[PDB]
Amino acid sequence: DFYEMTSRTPIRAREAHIQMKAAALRGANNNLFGLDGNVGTTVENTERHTT
Amino acid sequence: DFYEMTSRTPIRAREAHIQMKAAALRGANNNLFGLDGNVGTTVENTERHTT
Repeated sequence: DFYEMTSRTPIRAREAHIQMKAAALRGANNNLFGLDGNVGTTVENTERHTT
Repeated sequence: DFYEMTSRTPIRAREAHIQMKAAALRGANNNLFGLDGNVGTTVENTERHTT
C-alpha cells in the first residue's frame, strides 16, 4: 500500500507501481466541505404572547 | 566412412577416396543458425481495464 521511490531502484516495476496506484483510485473526490453547524431554519420571533 | 591418410599409403586409391568423399556430399550447407527463442509477436500493454 505504501513505499518511497528512490534512486537505487529498477525501471520495470515502477510502471506497475504507479499505474496500479492511480487506477486503483477512482471516484473519491477532494470534495472539501461537509456542512455547517449554524442551522436555524427560522429567525427568532422576539415578541410576546398575551391574552 | 572414415580414415586418416598417412605417409605409407598408395597413390591410386587416394583418388577414389577423395572424389567419392566430396561428391558423396552435396546440398547440405554450413547454414549456421536455426531461430531464436525470444519470440514476442507483440509488446506488453502495461495498462488497466476498468468499467
